[PDB]
Amino acid sequence: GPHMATGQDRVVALVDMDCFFVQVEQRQNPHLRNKPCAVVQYKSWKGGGIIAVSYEARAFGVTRSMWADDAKKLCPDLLLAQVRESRGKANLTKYREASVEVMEIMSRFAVIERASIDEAYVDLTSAVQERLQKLQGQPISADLLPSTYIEGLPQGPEETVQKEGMRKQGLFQWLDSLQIDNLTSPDLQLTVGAVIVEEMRAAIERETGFQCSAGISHNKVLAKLACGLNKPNRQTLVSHGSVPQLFSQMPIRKIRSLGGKLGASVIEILGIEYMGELTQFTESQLQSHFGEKNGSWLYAMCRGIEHDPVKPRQLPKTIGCSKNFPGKTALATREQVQWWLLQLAQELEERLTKDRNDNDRVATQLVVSIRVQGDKRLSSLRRCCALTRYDAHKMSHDAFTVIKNCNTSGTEWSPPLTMLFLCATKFSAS
DNA sequence: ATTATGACGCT
DNA sequence: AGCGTCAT
Ligand SMILES: Nc1ncnc2c1ncn2[C@H]1C[C@H](O)[C@@H](COP(=O)(O)NP(=O)(O)OP(=O)(O)O)O1
Ligand SMILES: [Mg+2]
Ligand SMILES: [Mg+2]
Repeated sequence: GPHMATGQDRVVALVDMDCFFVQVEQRQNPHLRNKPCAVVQYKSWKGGGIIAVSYEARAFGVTRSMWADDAKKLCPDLLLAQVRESRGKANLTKYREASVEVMEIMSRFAVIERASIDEAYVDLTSAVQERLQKLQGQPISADLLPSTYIEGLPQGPEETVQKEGMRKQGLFQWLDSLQIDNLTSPDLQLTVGAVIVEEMRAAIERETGFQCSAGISHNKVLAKLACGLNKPNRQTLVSHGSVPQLFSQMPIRKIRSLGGKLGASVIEILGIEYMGELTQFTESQLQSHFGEKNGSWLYAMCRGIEHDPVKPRQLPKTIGCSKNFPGKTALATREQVQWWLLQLAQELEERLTKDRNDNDRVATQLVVSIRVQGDKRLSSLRRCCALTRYDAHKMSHDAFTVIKNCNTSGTEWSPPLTMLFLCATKFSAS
């Protein structure tokens, strides 16, 4: 009892931007603000593919992966913004630069781990300790947490007919219970972490004009889950004590890393649907079905416990460019293949050169991946070679050299390629 | 014809 | 080294 770890050692948050690519386009074009809007790529086929959707547009049922022509059927007044196109492919530079704006603000507060173009984990354990020392015995006011939800509250016994009324009542219950006394209560630490995350979210909105949501908990999985509970423009605190009720009706697929085959297996092999049901199995039983690492992870995670560290990494480990060639457009000639490789290499060269100037590093390996027609896998084949010069002509020529014997017969290229992907990796200081 | 592209585990 | 999974 006295010796059972409860996974309450850290304070971790996950900050994720709300409808991020849309906000980027709305900041730039004020006519799009506060309107049902989506961002699309490649307008020629079915009006383009939607990759981001404003919350006003979601209310009509518009979603990612939907065709714009189809989205317009659900939402006639839907406004659209097109992703920039360069060299015949989508160019996501505008969103990467916007991402940098936000990541640089978050880094001021604590160590972060970039997790995607629009989210990062934050390890607030040290910052909370410092803040706790800064205010001795200072009780925490509700005004310090104007956009925070406490998951699981309010509980027990009219302002609650509306959502802000629920939020405030739950926050009051939580704050009324908190003992400022006792610098080591995990609940107190989370609360101070939440205050700091309000400050962080305020700074991002002030300095970039972008709104975001956040989750604060004791580990990355719970912080990520918490982030999505009250999006948009709100933050949610998930305490250790909230986990049994929260996990009791939480579908297994909603937990990070369980959204694929492993999660399906868990459900299928154990005959359960919710994360909390995992507690009735022993660690050995879970290890026997899903392996040593997965079994141990599951046994601790269904109890709200996870030890994956927030890595101190702001910069991407790899830099890559890819393009799909669906259906009839699959590449069928040598020349075609070489031209598209050159286009990808030119974009890559730009991004690498910038990376070298900004971050004092150079990539040393080039990985080329291709997908052949009829193959469902992301990558049909991967090959690599040395990246010794940031030269687009050398890179595209070397990439062709490494995959040219994949061609069964021809001038002609077969089987046709439905994807080309160039990735620069193995960075070293410069 | 659900795209562009990341991190990282397994062998 | 090369492939498979899970992810936004
Ligand atoms: N499958 C995909 N393919 C291409 N781009 C994608 C993508 N999923 C996301 N993006 C791009 C476009 C997105 O804007 C961005 C962030 O991904 P989220 O955080 O998953 N989604 P958002 O921020 O939009 O809304 P909110 O978080 O409020 O739910 O990455
Ligand atoms: Mg987001
Ligand atoms: Mg995200």
